[PDB]
Formats: sequence, C-alpha cells, structure tokens
Amino acid sequence: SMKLTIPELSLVVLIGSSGSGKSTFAKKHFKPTEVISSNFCRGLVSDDENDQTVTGAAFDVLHYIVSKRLQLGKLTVVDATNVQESARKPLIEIAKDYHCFPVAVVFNLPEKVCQERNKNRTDRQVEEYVIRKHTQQMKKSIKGLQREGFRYVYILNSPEEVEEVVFERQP
Amino acid sequence: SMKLTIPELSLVVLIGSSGSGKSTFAKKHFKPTEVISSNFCRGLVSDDENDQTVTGAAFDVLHYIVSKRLQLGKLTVVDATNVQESARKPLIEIAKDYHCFPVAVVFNLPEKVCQERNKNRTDRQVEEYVIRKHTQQMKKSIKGLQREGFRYVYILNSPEEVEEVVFERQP
DNA sequence: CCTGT
DNA sequence: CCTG
Ligand SMILES: Nc1nc2c(ncn2[C@@H]2O[C@H](COP(=O)(O)OP(=O)(O)OP(=O)(O)O)[C@@H](O)[C@H]2O)c(=O)[nH]1
Ligand SMILES: Nc1nc2c(ncn2[C@@H]2O[C@H](COP(=O)(O)OP(=O)(O)OP(=O)(O)O)[C@@H](O)[C@H]2O)c(=O)[nH]1
Ligand SMILES: [Mg+2]
Ligand SMILES: [Mg+2]
Repeated sequence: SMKLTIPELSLVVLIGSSGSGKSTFAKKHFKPTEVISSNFCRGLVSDDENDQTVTGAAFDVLHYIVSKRLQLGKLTVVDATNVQESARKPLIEIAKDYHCFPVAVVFNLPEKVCQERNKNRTDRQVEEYVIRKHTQQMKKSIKGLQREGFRYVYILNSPEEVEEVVFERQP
Repeated sequence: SMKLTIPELSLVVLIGSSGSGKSTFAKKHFKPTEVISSNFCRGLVSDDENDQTVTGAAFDVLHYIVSKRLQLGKLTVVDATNVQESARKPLIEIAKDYHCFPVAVVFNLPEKVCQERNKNRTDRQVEEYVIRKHTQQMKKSIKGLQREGFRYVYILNSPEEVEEVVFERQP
C-alpha cells in the first residue's frame, strides 16, 4: 500500500484539478465532518455549488469553519483545488495560528484522466480549458510546497497510487 | 526554518551529488555515531577513503552496520550519494526488516553549485563528469522516492533551504 | 562517487 | 473551479 503518515491534529490540503477525484478520495478516507468542501460552501452561501460568482463568500466561509475546527483541535481536510499559491497561503496561516501541521496531498494525475472523468460526470462539470489550466497549475505547484509551509508533502502520481493510499494517523 | 519531522526510529538516507554538502549537513544535524558514511567505510576496508575499487566491500560493511543499528533500534543516517535506485533498494529492505521508517533527504542543488564547491575542496575531489552524472541521477530519482518506500520525502532546493533545516525528532 | 577500465 |  501507499502509507501516508499524518498527525492527529492535521490540516490536510487536497491539491488537484477538477476531475482529479479529490471529493471521492476525501469521502473514502475521512469522516464527513472532517471534510470541508469549497463547492459545498458555494452551496451554503448561494444555493448553487456551481456558482463561481460567489467564490469569495464561499472561501470566507470555508476559512472560518477551518479556523473554528482547528481552535477545537479537530483534524480538517480542505476539499478544494488548491492549485494556486494564493489559495494555499491562508490555509497555511490558519494552521500556524493554531499549531496545526499542514499536510499536502497532491493528485498528480494526467490531464487526460481528469478530462475523461469530467466528461463522464453527471453531477457537475467544468469546461475543458479549466482542467487544462488546473493541471498546469498543479504541476507548477509541486516543487515549492515544502517551502510554503507544508510539513508533509505527499504526491500521488497515478490512479493506482491513489487507490493504494492508507492514512496512518499518529497520536 | 525548514522543519523536517522524523520518527525516533528512522533510517535517514541522504541523497545528493558529490559536492552537495551531505557530510557537512550530517555533522551539523546528527551525532557522529548516528552517521555511517560510505567513504568512511572505504577507509575501514582499504586505508583509503578515495579508493573506488573497494566500493563493493565498503557498501557491504555499511549495510552490515546499518542492519546492526536498526536491529538495536538506533536512528541511523546514511551518508552516501544514494542517487541510484539500486543503492537505495537495500537500504529500504533493511529498514523494512527492522520496522524502521525510511526518510529521504534530497540535496536538489544546481549542478553548478556542486561543481564550484568541488573545485575548491582540499580534502578530496571528483572529475566534473561525476558531478554532472550524480546530479542528473538525483533529479531523475525525486519523483519515485515515495513509491520506493520512503515514508517521508524531503527535498531541499537551494543552499538557503539546506542551511535552514531543523530536524524535529518525534518521540 | 556504487568505480571513464 | 479561487470566476479565461
Ligand atoms: N475510475 C475512477 N473514477 C473516479 C475516481 N475518483 C473519482 N472518479 C470519478 O471522477 C469524477 C470526478 O470525481 P470527484 O471526486 O468529484 O473529483 P473532484 O476532484 O472532487 O472534482 P471537483 O469537485 O470538480 O474539483 C466522478 O464522477 C468520480 O466518480 C477513481 O479513483 N477511479
Ligand atoms: N557555502 C557552503 N559550502 C558548503 C556547504 N556544505 C558543504 N560545503 C562545502 O562543499 C564542499 C563539499 O562538502 P561535503 O559535505 O564534503 O559534500 P559531500 O556531499 O559529502 O561530497 P562527497 O563526500 O564527495 O559525496 C566542502 O568543502 C564544504 O565545506 C554549505 O552548506 N554552504
Ligand atoms: Mg469535488
Ligand atoms: Mg561526503
């Protein structure tokens, strides 16, 4: 298996293009309340998880919930693309404020896999150019993650590696 | 600082070209008996740390010492280039034999930096082609380290990052 | 340096 | 999708 060690008090930041399987992954490995999703927050503020015009409010809400959880010492997983440094920056800062270990889990999957999954989705889709861009941003992000403040950086390089992941939570 | 978390029982594998500063780094961060060096082993078997013809015997000795230490539950740092997969393979296997966690620390420095340092050494030098080769092998190695069995993979991307390292030995 | 042979 |  692919064992990923994380401390009991972690902020797990999922990094991946739309279609890379972040939400599917989060549901398999974590409790529902441990996972806070940017799309869910778009729904919380606007009724519409697909409404990009409420992104600002959605991430304000996400960051707020993350802060409340870390204040209470609860492990939290951020289910958003997190492919822009500007998106990861405030998450690292919140983790620092509450002495929480930031962990990066990167879905380094081929653009074509994400595009294929997106084409076959029935829940929500994005345009092809979005996935092309997210994949490029994800790839450019990998080198600098440790320096950004991620204490553990785990890169998953194929669907096979994603499937094999087992988290080892250390108390 | 660049905080690198490692378990009390770790096999820390330094990965870097000649001239990348492995031995300097090892002395700064670890007690002498925690560090086992391939060049020191060349000296043990032949009187000459620079004798490349005794490489087989030197690594036999290094592996034997690593095995004894991990068996005794002692943190161990391997100071060798470790830029070939075939070199890392037995280290991972010995770690697994004794339920020890392998940690990779990669000196991902520009070839030019290593060459300049090499040029100014008075203790021992290698030819430029050696460093060019080591650097290429190091860079080609990075992606696959987690899959090889390294439970923690830390990549240092500049002399500034190397200098900033602080190990956090979790009990 | 896990060896330009 | 932190909005080409
Ligand atoms: N075959 C296969 N399909 C998967 C896997 N993971 C996710 N999928 C499918 O890919 C599609 C996208 O998966 P999601 O988990 O929603 O992807 P996401 O990264 O959360 O995408 P966004 O929310 O748009 O950012 C879904 O229809 C899944 O059923 C996988 O591991 N294997
Ligand atoms: N400026 C600077 N010089 C360094 C640093 N680390 C090592 N050096 C110099 O670079 C040269 C090589 O350093 P070593 O620690 O011996 O490098 P190594 O990786 O062990 O090299 P090999 O034993 O040949 O594989 C030495 O002369 C060091 O003094 C550093 O962090 N900063
Ligand atoms: Mg999702
Ligand atoms: Mg050395």
